[PDB]
Amino acid sequence: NAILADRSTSALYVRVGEQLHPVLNLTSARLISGSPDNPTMVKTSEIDKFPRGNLLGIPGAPERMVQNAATDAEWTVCDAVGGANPGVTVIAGPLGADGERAAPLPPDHAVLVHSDAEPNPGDWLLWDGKRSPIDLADRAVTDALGLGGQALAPRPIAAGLFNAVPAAPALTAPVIPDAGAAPQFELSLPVPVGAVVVAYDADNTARYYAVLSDGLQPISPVLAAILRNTDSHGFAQPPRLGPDEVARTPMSRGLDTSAYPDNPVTLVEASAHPVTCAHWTKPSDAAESSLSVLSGAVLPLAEGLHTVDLVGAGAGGAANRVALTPGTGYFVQTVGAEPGSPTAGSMFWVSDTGVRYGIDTAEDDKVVAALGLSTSPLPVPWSVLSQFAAGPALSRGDALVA
Amino acid sequence: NAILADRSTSALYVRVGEQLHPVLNLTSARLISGSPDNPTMVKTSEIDKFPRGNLLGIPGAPERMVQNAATDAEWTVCDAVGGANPGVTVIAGPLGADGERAAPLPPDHAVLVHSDAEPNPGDWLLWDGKRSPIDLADRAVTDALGLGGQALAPRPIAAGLFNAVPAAPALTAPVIPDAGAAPQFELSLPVPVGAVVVAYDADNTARYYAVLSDGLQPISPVLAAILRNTDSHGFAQPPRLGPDEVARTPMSRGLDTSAYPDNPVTLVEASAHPVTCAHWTKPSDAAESSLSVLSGAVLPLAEGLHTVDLVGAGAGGAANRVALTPGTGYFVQTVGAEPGSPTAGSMFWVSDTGVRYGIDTAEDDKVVAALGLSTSPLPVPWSVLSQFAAGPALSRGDALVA
Repeated sequence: NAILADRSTSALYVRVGEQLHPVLNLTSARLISGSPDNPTMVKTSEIDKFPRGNLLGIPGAPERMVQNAATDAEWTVCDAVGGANPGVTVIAGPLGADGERAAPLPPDHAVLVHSDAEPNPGDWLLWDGKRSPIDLADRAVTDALGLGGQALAPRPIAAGLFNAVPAAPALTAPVIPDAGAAPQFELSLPVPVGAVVVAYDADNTARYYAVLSDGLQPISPVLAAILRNTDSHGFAQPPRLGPDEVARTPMSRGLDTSAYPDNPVTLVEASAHPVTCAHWTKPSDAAESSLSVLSGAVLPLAEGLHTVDLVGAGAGGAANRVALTPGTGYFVQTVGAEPGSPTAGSMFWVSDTGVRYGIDTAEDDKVVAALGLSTSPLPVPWSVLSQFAAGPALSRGDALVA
Repeated sequence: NAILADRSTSALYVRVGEQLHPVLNLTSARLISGSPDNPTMVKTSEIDKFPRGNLLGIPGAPERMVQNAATDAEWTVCDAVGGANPGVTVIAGPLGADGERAAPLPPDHAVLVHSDAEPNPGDWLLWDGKRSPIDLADRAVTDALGLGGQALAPRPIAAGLFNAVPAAPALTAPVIPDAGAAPQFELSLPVPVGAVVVAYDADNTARYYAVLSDGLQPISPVLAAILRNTDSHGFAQPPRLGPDEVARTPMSRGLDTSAYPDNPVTLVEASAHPVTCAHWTKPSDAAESSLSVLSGAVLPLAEGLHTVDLVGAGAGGAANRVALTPGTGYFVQTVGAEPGSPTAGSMFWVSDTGVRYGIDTAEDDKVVAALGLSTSPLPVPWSVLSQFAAGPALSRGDALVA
């Protein structure tokens, strides 16, 4: 005997014990039986011969446990502004998870952003890789970082996009213990420590280093402008030095890491390129995940998915359009950077609508087995997962309803 | 030649033209066929013999179209500050549509409230009938309306219940053209217009009536205290007349409305009684819908309905819980007091999850026919429907999806 549905009305029932029992939907039915089976169509002219109990079933949802065989974790969380430079823009926060049409970041491009309105603190800069806070009050520092002359108009952000990208340390010059003083490797006369040196190292021209107490620092031009804005040390220009002296001087870096760039930055325009996008990716056979930024004016979602840009509801999370094929189930690391309340390597199932469900440790392999999902679901971070809806729990216990 | 689900995978197809088409859910399949039918179970070893198109189907939802044959229009939209009486609570707005457990309103019981918690304009009061705005800074007026001695610690309120009940006219003393002056019917000497008179109409003692330029008004003692604190006209007390005089002087019944009450008011305490409720009922064979106010501390919905209750959040309408059996579809008045956008007697289908699904007129009887729903669904007001929200639209036209 399998689990049953009526020849006419498809009413959901199974006998357990010695008695029939109605339930709500077939996913809960498979959950009850602990088997991935289908309710076969037999008329109630059987059913009436058998004694029947009372109404059961975990309410709400879902209906089909399909899944796509793509084991590579593509994740596109995204934000689309529109109508650039009034105060507030028209909005999508879109979301897809597959290969997609191209609108990536060119390495010169990076973009300023206002934080999602204060007291969520700060004003931020979307980098090559990361986000890092910048007080844009000092114009000389950030145009010395390479902005265009007053091309500044920040954009509001979705909080999910803002939590999607990991954050970098802030944008000032680092505080240096007794800069301007003498280092402990002691070059020729005019140099103070914490300053910049220049040296002819191209056959045409020069490249740029800095001074700590130990030795030299291979730095960008941008860091040099940063420190000369920080302290000129009473000195106009750095002096050029010999490469034989460069080999002859202590080559040792006290590591003041450059998250600061190498280049002047192309500024993105929200009229010219509204949609800014975070491409989280952990492929199969990867030990640690990667992240890129995408940016364009075309919606970079995959072709054919624009017909099925499906909207959710319920701001406080997602007010959001999404687009996929029929739904899936993914291996959530609720062990992560504060994923709501739950903390485990767990599994969360997700609909084509995009409502979340999931699995405990007390929820065994019988759960996913009756759902018939793959033994290996997909790794997924939390900040993309916070843009979904939250349904009821899943267990064989919670289906026992009145 | 019907709806077809696979004997193993239950994949959904109906052949049209000459070819097959994969679709999403069986409700959309019935929508395609235009007939309420069932997915027949045949193997793919037939399917392969027939050429196949691309994927179609309305995304999202629903499963099936049941309906409960109670044609009585019972509706409960409720407010429950669970975690009784702090400023911030767990917000249930309960939505049953049936009979329920006892939560009355005794006629002395009527409940003060702030607006949708301040800065929303004004303070309000829930009456026997309706809600009415009142500024409560005039303490003498409202305790002259009959408050207890400083029992005022009013309530916050969700906007859903505040838009559930219609508003009554305002709550001050009415502006009277030349009150205190001379009438046109001219009683014995001391009387100003806008004054009150008593008579021993209870065979013990008095009963209270106000005056216009034409004659008399049957007023409450509450209204008498209202006009008394409005203007005493330098007079301490009403005079006494007799029924001989009540008829003999012209009982020329002018009218200024007594929406104001008849009695002192039992002020309800939200710690004693948190849940306050609106019983919108249009019975079968009704010309106009009745409305009551309900009140208590017990969650007043039907017995057994709380184990199958469904929780609620997600502002943009309901942040509010719901409770029913499997779902229904109603003859909703979008002919009402600003029903959002639609203006028709329009059918909205609604799940046990509580997602609305509107039906147009160009969406003809074929739609409800293929859904198999009854030709007489239930008249529903807008303000309870606003405590649902929309998934996709429903037609065979928009079911042509990629």
